[PDB]
Amino acid sequence: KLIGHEAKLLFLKSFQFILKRQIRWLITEMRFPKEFEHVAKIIWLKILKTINDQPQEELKLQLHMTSTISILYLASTHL
RNA sequence: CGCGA
DNA sequence: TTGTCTTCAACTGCTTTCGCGATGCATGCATGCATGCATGC
Repeated sequence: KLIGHEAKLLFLKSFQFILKRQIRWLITEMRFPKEFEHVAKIIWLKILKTINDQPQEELKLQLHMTSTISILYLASTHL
């Protein structure tokens, strides 16, 4: 039934999806700027590209909820 | 062994 | 000693025409709750 060994993709897709879900709720409900999004695509882009420049079935991934919040804060603070 | 002459 | 018709008595066959109409016992999957094992971060 469920994917094997390269559900790394679905993992990063529920993760990415859940993040964008949170941004929808913070521009909408917390009256953030539209710019935040592009700031966030950049930071999560940077680290997505870094885990996909260390991507291997010998996998060492640690995307936690803490990572979501961490890139929101990270991006907010640049802004 | 139940239904019809 | 012996012949056999004598007698009672153990087996054994059928019955007016058509339509409407298996039991028990072992094996294992099923259900549910609680420990363990595998995936991921």
